[PDB]
Amino acid sequence: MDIDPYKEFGATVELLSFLPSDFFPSVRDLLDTASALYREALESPEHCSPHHTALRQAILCWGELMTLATWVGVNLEDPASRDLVVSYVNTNMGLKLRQLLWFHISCLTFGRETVIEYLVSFGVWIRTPPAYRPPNAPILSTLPETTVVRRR
Amino acid sequence: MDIDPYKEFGATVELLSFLPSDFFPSVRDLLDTASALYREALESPEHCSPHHTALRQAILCWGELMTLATWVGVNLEDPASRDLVVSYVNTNMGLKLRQLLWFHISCLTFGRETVIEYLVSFGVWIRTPPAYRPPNAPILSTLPETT
Amino acid sequence: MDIDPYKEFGATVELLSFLPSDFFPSVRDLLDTASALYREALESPEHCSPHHTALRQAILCWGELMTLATWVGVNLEDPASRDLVVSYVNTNMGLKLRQLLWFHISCLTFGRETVIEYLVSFGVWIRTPPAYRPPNAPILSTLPETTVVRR
Amino acid sequence: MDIDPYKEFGATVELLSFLPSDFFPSVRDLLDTASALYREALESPEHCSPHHTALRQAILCWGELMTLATWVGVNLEDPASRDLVVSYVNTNMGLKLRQLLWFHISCLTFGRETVIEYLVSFGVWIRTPPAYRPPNAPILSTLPETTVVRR
Repeated sequence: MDIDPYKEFGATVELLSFLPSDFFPSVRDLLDTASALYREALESPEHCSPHHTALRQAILCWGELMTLATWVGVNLEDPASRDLVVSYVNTNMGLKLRQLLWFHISCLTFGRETVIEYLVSFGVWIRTPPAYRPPNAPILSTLPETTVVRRR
Repeated sequence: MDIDPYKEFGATVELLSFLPSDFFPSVRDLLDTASALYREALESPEHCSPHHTALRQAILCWGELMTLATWVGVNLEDPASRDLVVSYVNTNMGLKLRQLLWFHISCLTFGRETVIEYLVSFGVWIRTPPAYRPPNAPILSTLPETT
Repeated sequence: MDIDPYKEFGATVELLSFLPSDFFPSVRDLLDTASALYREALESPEHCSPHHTALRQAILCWGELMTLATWVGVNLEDPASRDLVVSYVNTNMGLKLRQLLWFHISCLTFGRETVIEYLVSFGVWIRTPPAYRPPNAPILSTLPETTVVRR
Repeated sequence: MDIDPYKEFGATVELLSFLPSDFFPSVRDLLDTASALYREALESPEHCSPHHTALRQAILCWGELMTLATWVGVNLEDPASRDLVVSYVNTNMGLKLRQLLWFHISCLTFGRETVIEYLVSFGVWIRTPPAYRPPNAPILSTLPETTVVRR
C-alpha cells in the first residue's frame, strides 16, 4: 500500500520533487506561519478543508519527533550517537516535513490551483540549465511585485 | 499550538484515554486491516472523507518512522545505543500512532458516531469494579446477523 | 481574566509577535507621529474611533512609566539596581508599547484591514528564503503610485 | 501630549479630584468587580463600548506593572532598593490607576451620566464643613438602602 501524500490534493511527489531544499523555510518558520495565520481554524472542532486536516496531522507528526529528539538527549548516554540521530531527525525527516508544511500552508494562502500551476512553471525553470534560463526563480507571493502595501 | 488530533472528529485525547494503552492492536495488525479493506480508497486521487485524509497521513507518518529505524540499524555502530532508539520508536512512538490508526480505521468501518459511543461504553466497562464487571469487554461489530 | 489588547481590533499577540522585535520604530518616533498627525483628535472630547480611545490610554500609560523612570533616578541611589529597572522599562516594557502604538497609529493612517494583511504579508516575506521572495521588504505608504503623467 | 483620560467620557481630572485619594477602593477590589460583572465582555472579540476599550487597556496597564513588581523582586539583588521601588508601583502608580478603574467600572453599571452627577453631588457633600454635612454621603446604587420585595 503505497500512499502519495499529495495525490489526494492534485499534486504528486514527482511534481514537488523539483523544488530544491533551499526553497523551503525552516521547520520553525513554517510552524510560526501556520500558528500566526491558521491556528484558530486549526484548533477549531471542525473540518475546514482537507488542507486543515492534513496540517493538523503533520504538526502533530513533528511534535512526536521533537519528543524523540528531546528523548535521545536525556535517555541516551553515548554522545557520539546522540547527535548523529538528532541530525537525521532535523535534516532528513525535517526536510520531508518542510515540504509538506509548505505545500498546505501555500494551498491555504494562495489556493490549490495556483500552487499546482506554480510547481509546473517552477519545474520548467529548474530543469533549464542555468545558462538558458532567467536568473530569478518564479515567485509565489501575496505581495505586489513592488510590495508597498498602500490601502484597499 | 495544541491541535488535539481527535477534536475535528468529535472525540478528544481524554475520551480516547478511557481505553488502556495495551488495548490497541499492534501497528501491523492495523496496517493490514486498512490494506485489506481501504487500500483502493487510500490510494485513490480523491478526497473520500476526512478519515481517509487522516489515515493517509498516519500511514505515511509510520512509514517514515520505520525508515528511521532502518537507518538507526545501518548507521549506528554502537549496538547498546541502537536498541534504545529502535525500541523507543516501535513502542513509545508506536502507541500514539497505534491509537490514531485504530480510531480512523474503526470510524471508516463502523461509522464515527458508533466509535464515540464505543468509547463511552468501554469506559463504563473499564471503570466498573472487577466483581461487577462483565467478563466480556465491549467490541465493535458489523453484524445484524441476517438469515 | 486574560485580556488580549489586539483582539477587539482583529489581531492577536502572536500576530504582532510574528514580525521581528526590532522591526518596530523607537518609542519616540511613534509618539512624534501621533502628535504630528493625530494630536487634535487625541485631545478632543470626541471618542472618534476605538483606535483613538486605545491610543490615548497607551500614551498615558507610557507617561506613567516615564514618571517612574524619572522617579527611580532621583529616589533610588544604588546605581546597579537603577540600571536594571530603568533599562527594563525602556526595553522590555517599551517593546510591548512600541507594538501597541505602531498598531493603532498604522490603523488610523492606513486602515485596519490593511495593517492586518500587512502583518501577515511582511511576516511570511521575512521567513521566505531570499532568492524565492521579492527583493524589497514590504512597506506601508499612503502616497499613490505614478499617478500623474506616468499613468 | 497633555491627554486627559476622562475628557472623551465627559469628565476631567479635576472633576474626579473632588473624590479624595482614599475614596477609591483597592486595585484588587476593582479587578474583582470587573471580573465578576464584565469579564465576558472584556474578553469578547468585539468593541462593546468605549468604557470596555478603556478598561481593557487599563487592566493590561496593571498587568504590566505586576510583571514589573515581580521582575524587580527576582532581578534586583539590593533589598534596600527593591523594596523601595515596588512600594512606588503598588501605592503611587496604583492610585492613578484605581481612580481610572473605578470610573469605567462605575460607568458600565449605573451609566455614565449618573457617575458624573454623582461626582458633582459628592463634591457638594465633601466641601460642606463637617458641622453642616449630613451623616450619609451620596452613593451609587440601583436600589434604595431598604427594598421591600414579597419573594
